[PDB]
Amino acid sequence: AQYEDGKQYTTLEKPVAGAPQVLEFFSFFCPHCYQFEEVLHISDNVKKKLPEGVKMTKYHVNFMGGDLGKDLTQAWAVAMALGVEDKVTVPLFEGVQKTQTIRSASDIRDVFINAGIKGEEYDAAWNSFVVKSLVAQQEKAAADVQLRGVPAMFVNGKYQLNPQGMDTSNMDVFVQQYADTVKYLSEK
Repeated sequence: AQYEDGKQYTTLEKPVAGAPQVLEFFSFFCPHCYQFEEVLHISDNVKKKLPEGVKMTKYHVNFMGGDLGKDLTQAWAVAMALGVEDKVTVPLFEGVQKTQTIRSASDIRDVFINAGIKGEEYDAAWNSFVVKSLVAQQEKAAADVQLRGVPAMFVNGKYQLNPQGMDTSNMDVFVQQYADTVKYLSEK
């Protein structure tokens, strides 16, 4: 065919019931994720081609960067709870991978303060039970698909994007191919 299992995507041996429609996993420690965010704007181009009435979900993962990786999953929970994903994503990526100025929970917090979230508001979120289960949700979704790698995208809890099987000579063509595959899978 044109789209083939094992080529632009793989199928889960054990599908996940009730999973979010488009589920993306990343780490601020993940080099391809940096690219996906900063250079390729993958999430955004997928969105642009998705049928509407479709929800997009993105979660952080623990298995990179040890202790700080976990801090980062909790901070992403804070970002989701406060609705400030779009203000912290770039400085978190660059603070971890570019300038390497994020070395502790306190430095992560600095990024939020500098993004304009108030200390009181961050620390209250950071410590809230609404942030605890949000962390729990992130871990559970990753657990459900036995996730050992990022970046990763899952469609309807059954299909997994396979970027290794797509053109990389041209970055724009890679993105469109990636986004069209998500759309195809979503209509499946």
